[PDB]
Amino acid sequence: GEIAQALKEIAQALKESAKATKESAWATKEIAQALKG
Amino acid sequence: GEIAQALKEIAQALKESAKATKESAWATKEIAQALK
Amino acid sequence: GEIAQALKEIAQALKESAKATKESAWATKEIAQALKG
Amino acid sequence: GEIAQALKEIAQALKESAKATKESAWATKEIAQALK
Amino acid sequence: GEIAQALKEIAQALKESAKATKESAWATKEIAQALKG
Amino acid sequence: GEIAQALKEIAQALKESAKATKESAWATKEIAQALKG
Repeated sequence: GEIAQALKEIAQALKESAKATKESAWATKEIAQALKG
Repeated sequence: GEIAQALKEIAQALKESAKATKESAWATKEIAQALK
Repeated sequence: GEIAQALKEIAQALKESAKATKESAWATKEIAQALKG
Repeated sequence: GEIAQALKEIAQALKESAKATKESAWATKEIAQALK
Repeated sequence: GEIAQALKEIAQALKESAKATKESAWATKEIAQALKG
Repeated sequence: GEIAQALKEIAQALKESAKATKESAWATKEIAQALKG
């Protein structure tokens, strides 16, 4: 109940964080490419 | 209980971290766009 | 217990990480603003 | 169970995040190298 | 035992990650300061 | 078994993430140093 619910909230937050980390990684690659020329 | 309470604190910290990671990603996209 | 104690340490590390991620996000926004002009 | 299932989802999200963090680290190293 | 042990390893990895995130945040602030000036 | 196994996978992913975060922090420090002069 309480434990399962907290774990579901943790899972959801980590999914959102993973998506944002992916988007950030792509942008960082674009920065590297722009600075290389 | 003690386990449930710790897990709620973990959930809250991860929610805050997810929000900050999103804001960082948006700003990094803006940097990429400015440099392109 | 041992499980509760480990979870408290996890909570504390995640709180510290969240604070640092927020500070980093703010600085990244400032970089974006400086590069936009 | 419900607990096991949530933990499997947590594991999967963290695997994806670890991969992205690695890719980001490599790109950040390339930025450092470009700037000198 | 197995659960407690895994949780201790998780705690340790998160402590290391938090320290590195803090150091990164400081460096990002320095980047922002350099680009503002 | 299932809970312990998921926790071991979580531990392993977090170890990998910590290593990458450390490498990223070092590179960010190098960027700060390059931009400072």
